[PDB]
Amino acid sequence: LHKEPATLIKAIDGDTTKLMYKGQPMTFRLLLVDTPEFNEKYGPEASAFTKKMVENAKKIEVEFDKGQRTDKYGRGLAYIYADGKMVNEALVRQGLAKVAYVYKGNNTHEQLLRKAEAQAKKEKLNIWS
Ligand SMILES: Cc1cn([C@H]2C[C@H](OP(=O)(O)O)[C@@H](COP(=O)(O)O)O2)c(=O)[nH]c1=O
Ligand SMILES: [Ca+2]
Repeated sequence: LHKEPATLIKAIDGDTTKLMYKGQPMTFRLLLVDTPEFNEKYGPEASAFTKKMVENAKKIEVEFDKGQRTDKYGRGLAYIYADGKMVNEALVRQGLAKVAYVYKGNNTHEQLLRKAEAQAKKEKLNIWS
């Protein structure tokens, strides 16, 4: 897997963001995670977490997996990095997301994220409190 550049266009919520990728606007859905919707508990905290992480990064990168790159709604499916740090993993580690939507072929970082979730659960963080 490799990292490609992109720039923030607009925050959306805990697990979606609007980025410019190869010069085109595109909504990205974070692979392998599920944040609560804004209207649910920890939803606002998830949204703020991602918003802040992505907007403070001076460099955003997009990392596609091996499988599908677009979902059925036209969203890009990727791991997103903020100055070298993976947002997908950071959400889980803080208990602001659950590992989820694990499909074969787009699951490279699965174990890495389950490791993060196991530690978040261990600490009773946010969703696991
Ligand atoms: C994360 C992810 C979601 N999806 C689809 C499955 C879900 O379908 P349904 O809409 O039929 O429930 C939806 C969940 O995303 P959200 O959590 O953004 O709603 O997005 C994929 O197809 N692949 C993925 O990798
Ligand atoms: Ca969600």
